[PDB]
Amino acid sequence: SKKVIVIAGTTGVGKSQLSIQLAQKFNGEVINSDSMQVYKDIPIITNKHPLQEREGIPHHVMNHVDWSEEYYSHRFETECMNAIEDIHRRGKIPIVVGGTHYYLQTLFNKRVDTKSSERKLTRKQLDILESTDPDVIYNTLVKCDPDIATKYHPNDYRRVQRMLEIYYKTGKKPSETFNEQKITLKFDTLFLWLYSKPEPLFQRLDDRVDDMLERGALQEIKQLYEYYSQNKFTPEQCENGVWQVIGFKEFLPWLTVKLEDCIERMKTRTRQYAKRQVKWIKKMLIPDIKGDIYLLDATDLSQWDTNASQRAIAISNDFISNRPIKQERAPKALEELLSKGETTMKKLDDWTHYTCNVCRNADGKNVVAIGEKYWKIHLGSRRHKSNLKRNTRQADFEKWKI
Amino acid sequence: SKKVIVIAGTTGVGKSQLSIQLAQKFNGEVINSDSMQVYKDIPIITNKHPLQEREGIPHHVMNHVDWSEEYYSHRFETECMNAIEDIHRRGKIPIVVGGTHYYLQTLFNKRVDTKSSERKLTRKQLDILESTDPDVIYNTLVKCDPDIATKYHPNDYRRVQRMLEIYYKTGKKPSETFNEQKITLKFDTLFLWLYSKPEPLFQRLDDRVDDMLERGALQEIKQLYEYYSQNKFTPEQCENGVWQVIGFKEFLPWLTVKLEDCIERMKTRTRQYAKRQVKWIKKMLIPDIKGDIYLLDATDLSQWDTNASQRAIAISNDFISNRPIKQERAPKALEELLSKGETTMKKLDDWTHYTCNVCRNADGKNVVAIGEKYWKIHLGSRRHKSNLKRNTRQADFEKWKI
RNA sequence: CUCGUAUGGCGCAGUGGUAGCGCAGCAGAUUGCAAAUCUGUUGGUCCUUAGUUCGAUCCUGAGUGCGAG
RNA sequence: CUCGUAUGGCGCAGUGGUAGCGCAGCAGAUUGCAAAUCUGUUGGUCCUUAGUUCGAUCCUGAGUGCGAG
Ligand SMILES: [Mg+2]
Ligand SMILES: [Mg+2]
Ligand SMILES: [Mg+2]
Ligand SMILES: [Mg+2]
Ligand SMILES: [Mg+2]
Ligand SMILES: [Mg+2]
Ligand SMILES: [Mg+2]
Ligand SMILES: [Mg+2]
Ligand SMILES: [Mg+2]
Ligand SMILES: [Mg+2]
Ligand SMILES: [Mg+2]
Ligand SMILES: [Mg+2]
Ligand SMILES: [Mg+2]
Ligand SMILES: [Mg+2]
Ligand SMILES: [Mg+2]
Ligand SMILES: [Mg+2]
Ligand SMILES: [Zn+2]
Ligand SMILES: [Zn+2]
Repeated sequence: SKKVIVIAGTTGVGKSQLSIQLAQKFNGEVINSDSMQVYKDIPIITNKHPLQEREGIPHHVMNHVDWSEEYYSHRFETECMNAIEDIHRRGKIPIVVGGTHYYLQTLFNKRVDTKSSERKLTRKQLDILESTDPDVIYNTLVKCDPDIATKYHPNDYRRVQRMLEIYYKTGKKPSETFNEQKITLKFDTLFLWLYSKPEPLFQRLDDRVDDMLERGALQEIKQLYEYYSQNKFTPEQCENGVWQVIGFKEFLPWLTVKLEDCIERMKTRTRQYAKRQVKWIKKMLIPDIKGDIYLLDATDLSQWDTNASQRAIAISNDFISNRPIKQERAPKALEELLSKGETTMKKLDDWTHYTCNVCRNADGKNVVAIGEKYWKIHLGSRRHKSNLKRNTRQADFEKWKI
Repeated sequence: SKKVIVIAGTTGVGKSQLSIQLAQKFNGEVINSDSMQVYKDIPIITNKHPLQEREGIPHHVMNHVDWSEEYYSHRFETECMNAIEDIHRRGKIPIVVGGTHYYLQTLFNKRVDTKSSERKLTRKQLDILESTDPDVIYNTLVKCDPDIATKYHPNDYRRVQRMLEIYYKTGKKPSETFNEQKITLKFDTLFLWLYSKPEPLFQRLDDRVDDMLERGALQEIKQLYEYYSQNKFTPEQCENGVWQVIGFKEFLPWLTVKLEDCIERMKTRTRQYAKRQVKWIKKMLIPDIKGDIYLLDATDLSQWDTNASQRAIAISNDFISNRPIKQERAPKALEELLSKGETTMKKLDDWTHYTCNVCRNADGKNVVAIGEKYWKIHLGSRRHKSNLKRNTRQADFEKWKI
């Protein structure tokens, strides 16, 4: 049927260069899936692929959202799906490339629809949703559909809220809506993952940042600060829209000698981002597509043309020709990455909650662990031990007095 | 979503015993997928699972077709699909077990519908279909949609015919009908493959046959011969319906001291059957479901409870609980079976035809090879060589005669 | 004791110029027959020996093996 | 050759009764914010050392160490 090629991986692994080669080599167009590249201008820090390097290959859902807007999942779903459709009926093959792998879920119906399902929210319902109180919204969720509630932590405000929002707008338990989902890949998709050993990557990513603040990144940081300022924006705003970008909020303190510190902080966010991406690919993406993915070793850039270019053009050539793939799926070196051990094995599968009546966080609430495995980690952490000692010694004083 | 469990493998590997355990252990019913077990009575040779061993677990699409009928793919598709539906709405989980893995295709839309698409066949069209002439029907196919025709051998009458039949009844090129197919797994399916090393299996299968002609198989062979006779049936009939069974046509010569020979012939068909099943599972089934299958080592029956029962009950437990599977998917020992090398690598992917103008079969037609790889095998076979020598030596009598 | 036959794993063809086929084995295919069907292909130097002959798997002798009298 | 002064990977505190805070690091979560967000956690027993005291990282005397006339 209608094919679709997706390229996953961290940054600094040639995700773009490959997206193009395939585009020219197989008559396709690119669809961006980076939650930050969808914003206007600000290319250097948002790391966009320079036009004079796109060989005139079309690109969709990229650089068109105004800084005043807030991009999100569903928005991408309607936009991405449109590009796919269009590109198909035009006899071309879509090549979705991005860093926000979370969005890829759209390619296999992994989301709930609360748009078409309209419903006036009750004064009572809203008062609970938009409530300022902490666990008031959580206790409500536990009340109606405790199945889904036992899958989140009481502090996961963003999500606990979302869940309830669904229970209301759809009048159907979210937990049930899931046990009924298909989660089957739409269209015939081919997943290509460009990977590189952590160490070599980190080195590259570090330098990539160094000379990145030379090619004129600072000017973009200033520009963002311009819009940031003259708009009475507080640092709290760095949780929505283009303000989440890695390359701005890191220099906010410098923008009120110490600039060299905001850089290190940026380099760090970058590494963390890369690490989380791989974690997602191994524990979220792969498990979902049942491990139907092909790795491409991009550790030693020196090579690439062989380990990435050829290898991918090969797999893709067979894919497009609506045929089975004979490729190994993962080069001897990266074999373990596709192992159950490095993937579905790590997923949490025990959601029973536990509460330590002796441990409590700064927010006042008591420590609650999820999953027996982790409940024990806590019961053995220095945190718990220490608290357990002050408690005993305290309860002991009287034992002596008496 | 609605789950479905399938059990594949050769015979004599406990396919049934497992189908039951899972049925009791997970609230399910069995669906038979054996092209021969769907016939009435004749249990011993068709190897049906004795009732007093089904723990009262329901079974569908099994033992209900009258010897006068001819079961087939689509028939199974409508019947199997019905049992699935019914079993589902009743809160149960279907467990399809069978030896005819070819039928499993139904679980992932791998077929063409020429029923609902009615159309009066033209006198001209039919005259060509029901034609007695050899390659008359083939040349026609090559004319209308040569793409699909280059995928079959001119002697594959059964299939070349079917292909044309589709071109007519659907007025749409079959080749195109395929490039548009989805071939996506319907429902959420779990494939369990019960495998056993060839040697030990064969030993078991041989004895299984020995004492099989003791438990009263002969009486069934006689019964079949009864219906066979008093019906003016020729041995040619052993290409349709229950007459294809392995355990009858092998004794036809004995039914016109030499009986002991029909047995060996039977044991042989049995082995071949087992070997072809695995070839199918490795080159046909697996490649189609993208290798999403779990192996269960049943070589040493002595164990089984551990390698088969537990292992499967474990995977199944996680599967049913709508969760990701942490199981290894393949025991260290059988690992290579799921390798690309033992699967999609073996598939034919070069369909260009070749004709040896010097080699010809008894039917008079010339030898035609499919696939460069095989075209060369022919050009190097003793057959070709020998024919090439008589040709030269013969043409050498021309220089001398001139 | 009479007369026969002795060919790749088995069952069989064959010609005076160094041999073919069926089955099994191995392999490819499989979108209404599938426990079925189609397709390709690896194995022999024609029991041993001495002669006849330009030359023998095939002709003659002998030995050995199996075969019916 | 007189002074400061060094405490988990780094940056810094600190009570006589066997230690912290920030960074990082590790880990789990993710179904409209995801380059975000939530959550759980490994790390040194306090420069080396002799004594002072019931006791010591914190009191004292050396030796080590970087810096300081
Ligand atoms: Mg590159
Ligand atoms: Mg703007
Ligand atoms: Mg929200
Ligand atoms: Mg991390
Ligand atoms: Mg058993
Ligand atoms: Mg079959
Ligand atoms: Mg075979
Ligand atoms: Mg031959
Ligand atoms: Mg013989
Ligand atoms: Mg002969
Ligand atoms: Mg043949
Ligand atoms: Mg002579
Ligand atoms: Mg001689
Ligand atoms: Mg932290
Ligand atoms: Mg992310
Ligand atoms: Mg001391
Ligand atoms: Zn605690
Ligand atoms: Zn030839």
